[PDB]
Amino acid sequence: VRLYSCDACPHAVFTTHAALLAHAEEHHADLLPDHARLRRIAQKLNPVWNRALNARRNTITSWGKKIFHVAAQRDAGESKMQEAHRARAQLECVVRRWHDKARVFIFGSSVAMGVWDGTADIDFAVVDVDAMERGSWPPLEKNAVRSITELLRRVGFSFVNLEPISHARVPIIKHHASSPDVVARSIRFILNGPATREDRLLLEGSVRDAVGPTGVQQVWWNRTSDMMSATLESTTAAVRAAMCSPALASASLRTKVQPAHDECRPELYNIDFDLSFRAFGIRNSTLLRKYLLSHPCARPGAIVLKDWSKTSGVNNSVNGYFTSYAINIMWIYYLVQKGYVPYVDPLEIPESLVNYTDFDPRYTPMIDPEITNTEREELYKAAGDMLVGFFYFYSFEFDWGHNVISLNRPGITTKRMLGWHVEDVRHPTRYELCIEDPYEENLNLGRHIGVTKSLRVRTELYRGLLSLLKECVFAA
Ligand SMILES: [Cl-]
Ligand SMILES: [Zn+2]
Repeated sequence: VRLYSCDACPHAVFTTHAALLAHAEEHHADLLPDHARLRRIAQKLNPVWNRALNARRNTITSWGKKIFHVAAQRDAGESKMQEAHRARAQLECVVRRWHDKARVFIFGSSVAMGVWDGTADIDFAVVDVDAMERGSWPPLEKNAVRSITELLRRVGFSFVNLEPISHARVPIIKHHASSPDVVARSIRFILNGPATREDRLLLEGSVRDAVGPTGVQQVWWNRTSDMMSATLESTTAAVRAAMCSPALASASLRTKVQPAHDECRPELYNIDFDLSFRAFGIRNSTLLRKYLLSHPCARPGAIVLKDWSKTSGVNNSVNGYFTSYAINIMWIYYLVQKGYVPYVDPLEIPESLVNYTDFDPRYTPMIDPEITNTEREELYKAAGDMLVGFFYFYSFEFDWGHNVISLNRPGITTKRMLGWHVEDVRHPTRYELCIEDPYEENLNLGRHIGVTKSLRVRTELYRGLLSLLKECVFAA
């Protein structure tokens, strides 16, 4: 026996879950206006589910073709992925001036999905692995954010584009790219006075020493010897050169440097990114990647569910709903429980980054370019079946009342196993809809979802189920 409290009025407490749910429909139908109606429609289909699947087989396959089309738009090919690789190397040049042993790791969807569309935000983690192993990483993050912001400003990033967030719970730097080849790999040094011949040789020397023997293609000076331009062999060499620290002979002679062009610039200037100093996101993305590569329909379904979850409002963490990570866990848990992918213990992905190699995320095409028309048709059929099955599983099979969506063990996790069978009751930690975070113990990804919010979520799962049986929440 326990207390249950309403999340939509401050006074309603009950001693049974049934009474709580009844209260939510009876007093708060304005908050969940389609719940009872869509539940009733989907409940008509349940006793005839196999018949429905059979009759709607062509439609379900058509939805699989659409799923693969949406997924294909996220796959911009290996060359586009390599643009993110170059940006990462560019950023690493910059951050090593702050901390020589820091290295830059990409995480997020380019890791989890093995593709990048050239537009999705890139996450960069900056970590000194030796220090992390000693238990001394990150250094004070507010100061790290300010230090790296200044280095970026000095290599040509504008305050228009850079947003230091030194005081968030996790301090980060956000870079917001503006919307609009030799020029892109060229830079300009402006000097505060004229350089002597010795000074010119020293500056050129500094550039050459930064990039190595093949890095410099052309160097030239203006008539007044107060600007030097340089074309480097690549955009990455161009950033490496702009990070040099000249030691000129003439007293008080100083340089400033930026790309030779205001819009045509190295990759790092052109992409949206969040820069952070912690390792946890790397591990999360690597766990997702292992699961999502293990069935050919797993990434396409994950992509369609991310978009669905945002459009339907169930993925909206700022207002207490789920995150994109939570939605991926829902999808993967379904895949594991239904036997579409093998179980992976989150503990199989090391916390330590000592053996890490994939700083640059490995590219895997969304669909095998060599499969046959027949095989492709079979993938469409499977993708549709799997997606309909996800909405059916969460609408009728999964026990939201007593169990937890969890990848931390292969079998069923009950709320009681995690101590989530009772709430401390306001804004309580809620255990209505439970999804266990793989690496943070005792964290419910549904902790802000009280009863009325949970019925909004259930509404959308019924709506998704019904929509995939018909000719839109899934519209681009
Ligand atoms: Cl999110
Ligand atoms: Zn209420």
